[PDB]
Amino acid sequence: GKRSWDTESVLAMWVLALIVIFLTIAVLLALRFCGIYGYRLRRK
Repeated sequence: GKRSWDTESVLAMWVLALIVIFLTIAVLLALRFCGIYGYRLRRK
């Protein structure tokens, strides 16, 4: 149909969404792992 939908764009959007999910999750796991560590010695 050559309408426009270059699945490349659709393909591209799920890659960006997944990058965001990993970092989002990464931070919470690390925030907590470091949270129980008292890591946050930094609270000046």
